[PDB]
Amino acid sequence: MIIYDTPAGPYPARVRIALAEKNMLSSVQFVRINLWKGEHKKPEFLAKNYSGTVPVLELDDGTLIAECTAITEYIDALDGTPTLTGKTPLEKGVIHMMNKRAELELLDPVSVYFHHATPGLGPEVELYQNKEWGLRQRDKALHGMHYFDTVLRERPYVAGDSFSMADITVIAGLIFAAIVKLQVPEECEALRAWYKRMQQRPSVKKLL
Amino acid sequence: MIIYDTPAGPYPARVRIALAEKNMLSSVQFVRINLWKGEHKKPEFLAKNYSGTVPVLELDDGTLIAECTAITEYIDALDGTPTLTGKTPLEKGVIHMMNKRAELELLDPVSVYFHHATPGLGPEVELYQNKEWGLRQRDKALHGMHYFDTVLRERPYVAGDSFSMADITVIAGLIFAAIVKLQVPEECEALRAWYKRMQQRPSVKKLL
Repeated sequence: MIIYDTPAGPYPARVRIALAEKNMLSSVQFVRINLWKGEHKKPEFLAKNYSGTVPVLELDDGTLIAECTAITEYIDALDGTPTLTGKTPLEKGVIHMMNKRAELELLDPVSVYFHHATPGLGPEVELYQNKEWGLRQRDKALHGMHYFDTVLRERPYVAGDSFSMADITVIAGLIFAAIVKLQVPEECEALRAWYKRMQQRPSVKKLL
Repeated sequence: MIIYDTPAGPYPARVRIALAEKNMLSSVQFVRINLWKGEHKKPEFLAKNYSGTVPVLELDDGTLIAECTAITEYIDALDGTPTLTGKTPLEKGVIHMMNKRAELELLDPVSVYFHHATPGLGPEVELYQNKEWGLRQRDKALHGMHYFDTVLRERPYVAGDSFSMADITVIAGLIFAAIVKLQVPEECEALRAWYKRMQQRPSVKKLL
């Protein structure tokens, strides 16, 4: 298997962490995509991924699977024993809800804030920027932190009693927040305590 | 099972279609959420779904599962024989990629265009609107139509040889496009031919 990404990318982080959680890092050849050069917006890469994002998984027969959720679902199912995406109908439902909610309410908004209300990847890459939209997305992310704090006051991991894809998405959200210096509020003690734990997992600790 | 939605909502459409595809419509009690009154943004509903969107599934024991992808994953897994979300690791990977891409490149942008660059649900509901962002999302949706036309020139359904969750997402995208009169370009003949087929499926034909 081939992964096209950048090592320090918060979105690439979601797949690299899941790969380590599945003991599959060695089954993967990583190919560097040069985000600082806008390689993700050039025709060669767009042929790999219309949406122009990393990471992208390339299977041995040439098959391309893009998007963090799709890649995680693929690799989790490989060994026939899913540990990140859910065994029962309930687990799949709850993990996907929380995973989607982490994307919508924390990760994507931080990303939008990065690309639109800061210099982001620079003026040659960031050809259109909408500051005001970017800034509202920042506030959305902050509210997301408070939401995830209320979850983690009741459950030890984002989707309940076990670690899942959804924890990885929140982890990537906090990694991106740190990049743009969007501070987790002091009062979000459960989110802070959970993150401190997450920071100790081998899959995460390695990546960081 | 209980579904909280509005019958004519394109997002509710994704779950209602999947329910019909699974022969489960009768297992469901639908409760009307009054979008025109901003009921989705009031505290009672927000307690059901922080993100403030329909549909939401309520299980008999009170469990709440929100978000179209999560609900579809739950109901598809119920009878133990998944027909919408994939059996093999490849199928799950490809269906989730195309499903996410339909959200990102077609459905969500149409929705953003609706709520931000038209009157949407009205001034009392649409408290903040960013026209310019809404209009760029319209163009993004149009490009999405051209992307999905290129897919459907090579495969009979969005994720390949069989109908999936990803076709339902594109269907909901085209339903929403029709609501805001965003025209599918004449030249998108494969997208048009596929939709015309989709329009004949019992699950869809019923809904419409």
